[PDB]
Amino acid sequence: WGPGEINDSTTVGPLLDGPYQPTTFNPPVDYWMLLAPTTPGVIVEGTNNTDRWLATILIEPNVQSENRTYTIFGIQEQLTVSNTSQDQWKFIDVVKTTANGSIGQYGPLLSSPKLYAVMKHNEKLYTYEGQTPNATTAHYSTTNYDSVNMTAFCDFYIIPRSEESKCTEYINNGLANEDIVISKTSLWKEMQYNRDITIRFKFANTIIKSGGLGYKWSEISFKPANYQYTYTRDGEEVTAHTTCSVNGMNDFSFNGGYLPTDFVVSKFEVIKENSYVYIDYWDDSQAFRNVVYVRSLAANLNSVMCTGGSYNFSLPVGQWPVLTGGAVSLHSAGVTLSTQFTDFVSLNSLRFRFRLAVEEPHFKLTRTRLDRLYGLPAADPNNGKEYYEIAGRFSLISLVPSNDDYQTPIANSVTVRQDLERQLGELREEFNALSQEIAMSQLIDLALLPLDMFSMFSGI
Amino acid sequence: ANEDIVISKTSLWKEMQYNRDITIRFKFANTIIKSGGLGYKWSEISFKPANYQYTYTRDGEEVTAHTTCSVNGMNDFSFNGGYLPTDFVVSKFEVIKENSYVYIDYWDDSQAFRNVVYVRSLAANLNSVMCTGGSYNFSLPVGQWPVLTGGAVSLHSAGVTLSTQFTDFVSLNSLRFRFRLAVEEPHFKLTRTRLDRLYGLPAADPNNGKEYYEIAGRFSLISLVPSN
Amino acid sequence: WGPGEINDSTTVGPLLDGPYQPTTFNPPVDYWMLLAPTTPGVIVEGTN
Amino acid sequence: LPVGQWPVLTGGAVSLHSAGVTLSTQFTDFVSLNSLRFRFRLAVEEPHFKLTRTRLDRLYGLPAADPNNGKEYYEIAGRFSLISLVPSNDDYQTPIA
Repeated sequence: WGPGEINDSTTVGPLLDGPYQPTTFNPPVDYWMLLAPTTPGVIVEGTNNTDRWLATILIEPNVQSENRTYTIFGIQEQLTVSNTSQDQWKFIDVVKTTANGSIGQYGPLLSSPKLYAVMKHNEKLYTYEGQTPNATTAHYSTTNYDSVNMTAFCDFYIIPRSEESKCTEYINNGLANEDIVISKTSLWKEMQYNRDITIRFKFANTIIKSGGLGYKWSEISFKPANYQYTYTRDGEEVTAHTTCSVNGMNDFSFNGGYLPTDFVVSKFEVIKENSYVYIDYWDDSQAFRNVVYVRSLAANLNSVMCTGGSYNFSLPVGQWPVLTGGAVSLHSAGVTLSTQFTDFVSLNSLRFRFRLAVEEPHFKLTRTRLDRLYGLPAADPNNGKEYYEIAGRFSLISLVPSNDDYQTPIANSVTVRQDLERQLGELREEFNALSQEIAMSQLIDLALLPLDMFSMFSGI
Repeated sequence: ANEDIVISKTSLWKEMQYNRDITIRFKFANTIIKSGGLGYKWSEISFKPANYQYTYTRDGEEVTAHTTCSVNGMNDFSFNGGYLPTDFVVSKFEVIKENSYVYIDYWDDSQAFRNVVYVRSLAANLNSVMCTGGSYNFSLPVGQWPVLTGGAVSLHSAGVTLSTQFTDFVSLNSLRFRFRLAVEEPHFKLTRTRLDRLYGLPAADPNNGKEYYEIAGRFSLISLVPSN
Repeated sequence: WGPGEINDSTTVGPLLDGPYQPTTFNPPVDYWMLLAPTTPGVIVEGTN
Repeated sequence: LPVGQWPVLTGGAVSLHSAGVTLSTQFTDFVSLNSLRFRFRLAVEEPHFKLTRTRLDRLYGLPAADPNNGKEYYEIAGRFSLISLVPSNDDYQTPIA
C-alpha cells in the first residue's frame, strides 16, 4: 500500500529550441545568441546609432583579390575581398563609428561548424576571434552599452547562461490442458460492509522547467500527489494515505509565436469529458485493507462541483495569462482493482474513478489563440479549496478470506465452572430421614454376603 | 448501518497452476495526422490500437484469439529544423523507452484464460526477441525525405495486468500483458539531421516493412476456480 | 471480451502548421493564405 | 515481514493455581541448591486470542510470543508450611543448618 505506479509522459522539449525566424529584437541579459548562417550575406546587423555598427558578413572561399560591390544597410560599397585559407569560410567582423565612416576589419575567423554567438556582460561585448582550438574572446568597451536593435537574416539560437561551456563546445564543434494441484480447496465467504466513508483530496503540481528565459513550459500538467490525511469513519479513527491522479486527459499545444517574448506552450494537458480522476486510499483499519477482490461495490454519493481560476506564473518580463470562468462536476461510477505483478506475489491496489462533466461557464484563456476551453486547467485546479469533501454511503460485498467460526479445536472454550456438592448437613438430614425404607431380613442376608472393592461400587 | 451482512454461506475456491506456452504474433498501427496545407510540418504521428484476429494450435488445441495492441507511458520528442513553412520540422513525435510499457490484449476462449479473472500469481517465461526498427518515407511533394535507421529494442518480461471494471452494468474484463522495452544497438538515427541517438520502436512506420512480430512466451498461471 | 479503459497518454496535435514570420517564400497552391500586418507599409509582394 | 503489512498477535490470557509441591534442584554458577518445586495448573479465560491479517480467529490460551506484556515480573503471594526433621541427640542444641 502506498504510491501507485501510474506513469505519465515525460518532458516535451526540455532543452531544445528550434531555429528562430529572422526577426528584430534585443539580446536578453545572460543569454547567448548563437547564429546559424543559411545564405551568403549579412548575419547580424545591430544598430544603436551612437558607436556600434557591427555587421558580420559571410565570405565565400576560393576568391582572389578582387573589388566587389557589397550592400550594407541598403547601400552598396566598394570593398576588396581576399582569402588566405581556401579550405575554411572567413567571417570578417566589421565595426564602424558612423553610418559610412572608417571600416574596421577584425579577423580572420575560421571554424568547422561555422557557428558563433554575440553577447555582452559586465559592460563589455564579447567577440570571438581566432581558429579552433585557438579562439580568444576579445572585448569591446565603449559607453552606451544599452540594448541594440538587430535586423536578423538567418536562424538564431538562445541558450541559458549556465551552459556557457556548451556554447563553447557548439562554437568549436556544434550539433496446454495441464494443471498441477498446489493445495486443496480454499474456504472463502461472502460478506457485505456498509460504512460511512468520506472522500477528501487535494491536487498538487507546481511547475516543470523548460528552455529559454522560462516563458515556455515543457509540461505544465498534473502529477500523482501523495499526501497523508486523517478521517473518522463510523465513529473510529482512520489514517489514510491519499494518491490523486487523472488519466485520459487531452494534450493541447499552443503556438501563437516562435519567440521567447510570445506565449508558447510545448504541451498542456486539459481536462476532457473522456478524462477520469483516479483516487487511491491506503488505511490501517482492518475493515479497509480487507476490501480486496471485492465482487460488487455501490457508491451512493453526491455530486460535488469543482472550479478553477487564475494562476501565478514566474516571468521575468510581461504579464502571465489568466483564466476566467469554468466549472466541472464529479460523478460516481464503477470502481477498479488492479493487480500489479512483481515476483510470485500479487500486489493489489485500489483505484476510484470519478467521471468529469464540464458545465457552464466555459474556461477562457487570455492572450491565447483558443477560447471557450472545456475542463479544469492543470495550473490552478483548486482555486481556493483544499479538500473536496464527498460524503456518502458505500456497500462492499467482498470475498473475504475467512473460513468460519469453525477450523478450531472443539475443546477450545473457556472452562465451565465446576458444579458444587450437596451440603453435608443436608446429606446427614437425608440419610437420617431414609431410616424407614429399610427391610430387616433382606438386610441381614445382605450382611451375610461378603463385600469387596469391586462389589461395593457396582452401581457406582 | 454498521452491521456485517453475509449474503451467502461458505463458498468453495481452489488454487491451480496452469503452464501453457502462448505464442504471440502482433503488428503495430499508427495514427498518422498531418497539418493541412503544407505537408512539411509534422504535427504528431502517434500510435494506433491495432486489432487483428488469429487462431493457433498450441500443443494440439485450436484457440480463437482476438488481438489488440496498445501502449501506455509514451515519451515525446521533437525534431525542429527551424520554423519556416518549407523546412523539415516535426512538432511532436512519439518515442517509447524503458519508462513505457506495451499492452497486449489476448482475448481467448480457453478455459484457463476464461477462469483468470481474480488472479493470484503468474510467471512470464519470455525469450527476448530483437525487433530492429524500420524506416519511414514521408509524403513531401518535392525535396529530400529524412530516413530512419536502426532502433532495435527488445521486449523483456514486465508481468501482466488483469483488472475488472466493477460498474453497475457489467464487469468489464480488461486483460493486457505488460512488456518491458530494453534498448540495445543500433539506435535510431535520422539522415540529413543534426539530431540522432534515439531509442524505442518507431511511431512513423507501423509495420516497419515487415509482418507478425514473434514473441514466444510461457505462462504459469495461478488462479482461483470453483470445485466440489 | 473487448476494449478496455486503462489508458494513458492521449494526445492531439496542432492543425494550423504553426505561426509564421516575414520570409521570402512562395505560397502553396489550392490553400488560402491570410495576412496579419505587424508594421505599416509594404505587406506582401507576389511577383513573377 | 519485509514487504507488506506484517501480522500482529493480540490477546491471550490465563490463570495459575497450585496443585502440588516437591523438592527440586537448581544451580546458578557453582552453588548447588535444594529448591522447592511448585506445580501449577492452568485455566482458560475470557479475553480473545486471534491472529489478524489472516484467517486465524476464535482461539483461547496464551501465545509463546510476548507473554512479558511489558512487566518485568509476575507477582505471586502465598504461604507455605513444611515440617522438617532435625537431629536432636538431647532436648537442647538443636541444629539450624
